[PDB]
Amino acid sequence: GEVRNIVDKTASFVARNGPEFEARIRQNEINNPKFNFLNPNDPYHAYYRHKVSEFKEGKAQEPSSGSSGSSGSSGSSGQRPGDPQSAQDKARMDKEYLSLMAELGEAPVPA
Repeated sequence: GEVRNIVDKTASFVARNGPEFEARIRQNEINNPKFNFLNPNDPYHAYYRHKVSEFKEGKAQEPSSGSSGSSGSSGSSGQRPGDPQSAQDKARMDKEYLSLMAELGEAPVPA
């Protein structure tokens, strides 16, 4: 029984590698009793979501200055289709996923 520690390390890894890293684990482990905190129904989800934000933003101070980013826009009718995940960020999240499971002490799997 170690879900609090799994949530801590998973939140650190998701905060580093983005919301697609959450989707990678959530699709692979959707019903797993250790990983169910990625579903919104769990008591652990509130701690998990807070830990991702903590890992993202930290607690370091910074002063506010200048005009707000709500002013203006990038341009009228600037819509475009989404790009595929063909970048090196895919090979990164694939290896970082192995590294998470290895640090949690979870079982390896062959290619």
